[PDB]
Amino acid sequence: KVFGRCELAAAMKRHGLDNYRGYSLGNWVCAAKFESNFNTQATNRNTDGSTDYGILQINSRWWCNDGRTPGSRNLCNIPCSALLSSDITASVNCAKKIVSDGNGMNAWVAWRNRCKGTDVQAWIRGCRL
Ligand SMILES: [Cl-]
Ligand code: NA
Repeated sequence: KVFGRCELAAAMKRHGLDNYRGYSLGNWVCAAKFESNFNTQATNRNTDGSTDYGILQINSRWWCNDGRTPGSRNLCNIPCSALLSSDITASVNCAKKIVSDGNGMNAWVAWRNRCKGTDVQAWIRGCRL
């Protein structure tokens, strides 16, 4: 599913991501834009052989099992394919673990390089939330 911007904002808000660990909703929408272009089916292989899955590009080295990543810890206890669903529940519940792991949203490369320090409230402009 390719979400609309405000559609995704409303879903992320429903699941409690607004100001989760202090990160306002626009941070999460910005991250999803630049990680996946709002596409739940996005997958991208990393140089280390791991793959990133879904709307928030969650990585198979630590967080989900894809059966092809040596040393996978599967800390979210899910198959990576569950992160590709049109229902974002699994991605959100895993992202809450990730953002609580110590480095905050710096875990997301696209957030660090493209959202951090910018006017992230623009990402929720116009949305009825
Ligand atoms: Cl933080
Ligand atoms: Na893993």
